[PDB]
Amino acid sequence: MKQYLELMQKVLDEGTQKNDRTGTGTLSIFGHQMRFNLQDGFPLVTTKRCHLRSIIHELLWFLQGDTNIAYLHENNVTIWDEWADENGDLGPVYGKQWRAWPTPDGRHIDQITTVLNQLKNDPDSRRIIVSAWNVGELDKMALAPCHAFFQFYVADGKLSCQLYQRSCDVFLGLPFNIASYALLVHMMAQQCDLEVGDFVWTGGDTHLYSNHMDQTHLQLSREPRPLPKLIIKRKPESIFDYRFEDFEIEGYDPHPGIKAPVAI
Amino acid sequence: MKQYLELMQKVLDEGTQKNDRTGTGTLSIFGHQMRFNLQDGFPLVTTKRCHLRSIIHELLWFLQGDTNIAYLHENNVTIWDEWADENGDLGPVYGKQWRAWPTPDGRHIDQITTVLNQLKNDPDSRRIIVSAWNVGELDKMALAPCHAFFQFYVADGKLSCQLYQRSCDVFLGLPFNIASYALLVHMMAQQCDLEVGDFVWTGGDTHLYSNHMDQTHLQLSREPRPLPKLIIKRKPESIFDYRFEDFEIEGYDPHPGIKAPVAI
Ligand SMILES: *c1cc(=O)[nH]c(=O)n1[C@H]1C[C@H](O)[C@@H](COP(=O)(O)O)O1
Ligand SMILES: *c1cc(=O)[nH]c(=O)n1[C@H]1C[C@H](O)[C@@H](COP(=O)(O)O)O1
Repeated sequence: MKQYLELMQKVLDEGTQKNDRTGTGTLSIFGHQMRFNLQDGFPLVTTKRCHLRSIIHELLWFLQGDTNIAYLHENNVTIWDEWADENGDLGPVYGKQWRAWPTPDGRHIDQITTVLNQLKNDPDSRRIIVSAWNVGELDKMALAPCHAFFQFYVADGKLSCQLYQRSCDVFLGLPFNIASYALLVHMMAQQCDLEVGDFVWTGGDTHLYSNHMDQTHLQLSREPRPLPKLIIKRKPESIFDYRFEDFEIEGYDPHPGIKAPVAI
Repeated sequence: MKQYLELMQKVLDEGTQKNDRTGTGTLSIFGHQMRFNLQDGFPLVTTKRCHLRSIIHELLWFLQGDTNIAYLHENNVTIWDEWADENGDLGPVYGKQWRAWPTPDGRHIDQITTVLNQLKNDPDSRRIIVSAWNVGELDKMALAPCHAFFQFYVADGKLSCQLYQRSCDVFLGLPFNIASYALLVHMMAQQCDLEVGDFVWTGGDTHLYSNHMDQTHLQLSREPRPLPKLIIKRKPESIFDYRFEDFEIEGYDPHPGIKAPVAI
């Protein structure tokens, strides 16, 4: 997509070399924002082939409150295997925080149902937020939240969403995170009877790993094809009730895949 | 500052009218980013004279872990008087979450000491964060955190910081929020023997209240002056021992005040 490949050239052009937690080395910039208007088409990158099956099942797993990869295995998705323990547990990462944030007085807050309630009854609230950054449980998480905090907004009967992502692997992770949140905005919008508006991505540390530079210059030499269209075939009775089969991605003709290694 | 007045103009040209919780009326946009290169000077606005006594005592009251308006009255700072209860308490707002985030098992995390030890021992970490958005205590706060989440970054011996502001009153709160976080980077960079880098500001619902249109038009025809420079007179023994008389602002020549009403 035009915004994605321009972000990639910017980290190459203004990036600082940094060492990091995995010992791989990155080129990174700090602070960036881009906007995708979802009425122009589904934001799935076309300059390399992305695996829709993984993007959709991880969202569904998140909306169930799950943090164990058994579900993802039943559906042949392996994106989270290198961080799970001997039992498949990842710790209280995204699903648990979204659906059951633990309070100090022994309650648990379902943040997704709260947001859905706000979008219906008080869409002009400036408090429609989901946070996965729970300071008191960070030490029990296998990997700290990269997509940390997001906010909804309603304006001319269109729902928008802005995400703050504190760490971003541009090549491997960011095509998955842009398509995931785009899908969530369409699902929230269908449940609230709102039109889809913009997805705003904001980044903290936006980096390219040193073992991903050939892949990056390869991809960057390719022209974006027309953006795909998403068809949802059913309106379920709640957001927690969607199935993989309700989603059709139409018109996706991407350039070939580019394999790259994940830094653990 | 140029960045500030262009955002003010963008809100008038592009904002949607919204009825807000105050009932005052707002013109809003959603999603904006501005960066200030702190090497170019202290970003205190000059198109209206800003009150620095309030900005610095409020930030020292926050790093003390205080939520009681008593300390601010002792220093004649009036900004938080109308959300405070009969005893002067605001609930566990900013200072309580920065210095003593309550965990579900009765412990407390001091996020400001964690950030100090992270910047001194692991400057490359992509996780140097403090969050005020404690979902388990939101209903106990007098007003929900507007400046909600921030992150620090170190690249070539320089300290940067990005704020996510989820709700922004452009005429009244935003001048104050920018200089507060600028000041904080200076104090953090001095205690960590780092140079200062950028302050990146990202906003969620960014707005201009209805009863501020005249004051905005009056501010929008003034020319920004050269930015001042911030002098810190002594190096305290910790980030917790700074005092009002420790800071100096040289070269600040603002346009007159501009008085305006706050929506409660
Ligand atoms: C986290 C998972 C996700 O959804 N998206 C991502 O981009 N990643 C990343 C970012 C970074 O490259 C790494 C996480 O490491 P760290 O905690 O930031 O040190 O995977
Ligand atoms: C919050 C306090 C601060 O530091 N900065 C701000 O701009 N504000 C604001 C924004 C908004 O006008 C109001 C908060 O109201 P709400 O919670 O967003 O509904 O004060």
